[PDB]
Amino acid sequence: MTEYKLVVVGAGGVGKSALTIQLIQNHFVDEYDPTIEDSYRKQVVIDGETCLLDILDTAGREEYSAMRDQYMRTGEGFLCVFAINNSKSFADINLYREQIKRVKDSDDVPMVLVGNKSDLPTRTVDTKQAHELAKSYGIPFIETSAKTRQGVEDAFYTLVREIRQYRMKK
Ligand SMILES: Nc1nc2c(ncn2[C@@H]2O[C@H](COP(=O)(O)OP(=O)(O)OP(=O)(O)O)[C@@H](O)[C@H]2O)c(=O)[nH]1
Ligand SMILES: CN(C)Cc1[nH]c2ccccc2c1[C@H]1NC(=O)c2ccc(O)cc21
Ligand SMILES: [Mg+2]
Repeated sequence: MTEYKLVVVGAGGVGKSALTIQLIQNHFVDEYDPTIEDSYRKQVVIDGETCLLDILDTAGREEYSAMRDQYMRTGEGFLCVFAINNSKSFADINLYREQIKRVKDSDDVPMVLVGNKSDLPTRTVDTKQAHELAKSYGIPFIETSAKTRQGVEDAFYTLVREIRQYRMKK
């Protein structure tokens, strides 16, 4: 089977861990426990191809902005997560993408934009800004909720599809 190293990146508290744990355990983590760095290996079937996903759940805390370089070189796909109710986390996406492009020295890195916490009545970033940002990067935009499980599989599986296309393309 084919391996895919996926990196989940974004500001602290956007729901990187809640999304990964929802994908892997079908459980919603309601408590906020700031991640240092966790990794999970999961076997899933995607479009009839058996995939071995090696998911890296990274630290959103800015004091861990030094571990980034190593995992950005090794990562094959990046799940760039922001929370739709946190404008700063949306602005932080540009910074994560610029860093990934510098480290990879490339314009096209397999990447998916994720708007998490879609279950909340208090969005500060409207869907139009999000769609336009992803459009400007040339990447899929997925709306998710780690609480309801909305778009969780779509987010990770779209990223795998982006990597697969990139490999077939290169
Ligand atoms: N309503 C709602 N709450 C969410 C969602 N995703 C995460 N949360 C909550 O937001 C808080 C932070 O979620 P985390 O997954 O721990 O955030 P994180 O990005 O992994 O944080 P760091 O590891 O510090 O970067 C927790 O209280 C979660 O329950 C979601 O889609 N909806
Ligand atoms: C191999 N898995 C058990 C863990 C794992 N999953 C990943 C998914 C994407 C990118 C990297 C990784 C790693 C690590 N492998 C590395 O080379 C590396 C460098 C720095 C790190 O912070 C972490 C890793
Ligand atoms: Mg976390």
